[PDB]
Amino acid sequence: SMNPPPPETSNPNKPKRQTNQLQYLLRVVLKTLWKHQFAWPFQQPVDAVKLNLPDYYKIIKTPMDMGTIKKRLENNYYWNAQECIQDFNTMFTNCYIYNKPGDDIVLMAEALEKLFLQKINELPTEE
Ligand SMILES: CN1CCC(c2ccc(Nc3ncc(C(F)(F)F)c(Nc4ccc(Cl)c(NS(=O)(=O)C(C)(C)C)c4)n3)cc2F)CC1
Repeated sequence: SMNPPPPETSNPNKPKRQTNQLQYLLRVVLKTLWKHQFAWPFQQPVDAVKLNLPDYYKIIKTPMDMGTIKKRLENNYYWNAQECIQDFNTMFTNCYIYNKPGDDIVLMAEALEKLFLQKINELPTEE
């Protein structure tokens, strides 16, 4: 049971912007989560072949990971901050959907999400 192609990270015909909020999402939100001791399972698409999880992409239809988010931010892929915030939230929700409560991977996601929520609470107002 195979891996799908990764999420899109470049699209020239997609309208996009650089805003102070999106800069914050990269320089603060992404960075802070990326350096966390629990970040590594989330830093790239799940290789569900290597992990022997043949059902993974049969259940998780909208996968998202921080490697993809990082690329999108570095590529100025997004139109607004909420588009990027949705990607983070999809990543967390997918984790809680696929896994059992209390699993180590869920604890890792919860630690990242707690930080994510704190940084989003301090999202600067649009300039
Ligand atoms: C018996 N045995 C048990 C574990 C094993 C297993 C079970 C469930 C997942 N589910 C998952 N869900 C979401 C993600 C994420 F991408 F959102 F982060 C994700 N990533 C990811 C990446 C690398 C590793 Cl090595 C891991 N392993 S791990 O056990 O979870 C960890 C990090 C060492 C605690 C996880 N993995 C992955 C698995 F391997 C199956 C067979």
